[PDB]
Amino acid sequence: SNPYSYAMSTEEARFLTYHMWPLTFLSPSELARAGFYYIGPGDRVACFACGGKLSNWEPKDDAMSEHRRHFPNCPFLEN
Ligand SMILES: [Zn+2]
Repeated sequence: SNPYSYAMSTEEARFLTYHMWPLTFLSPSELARAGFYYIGPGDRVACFACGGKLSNWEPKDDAMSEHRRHFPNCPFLEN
């Protein structure tokens, strides 16, 4: 059995959840590559593997860096 979101297991599936994404400085592509799909409202995203949620993204933020900073034990980051 699978403890992760099978639905959001592919980069492609995560990418396809973004519609009218409000930030010009952080792309749906970058977020999907870092394991994040759109949950909202606003700029809130969730990891398919650890279930970590992040919002209030800053221009300086790197999605993979923030994933590791906030959710260091995430199994997606390790494999
Ligand atoms: Zn994660």
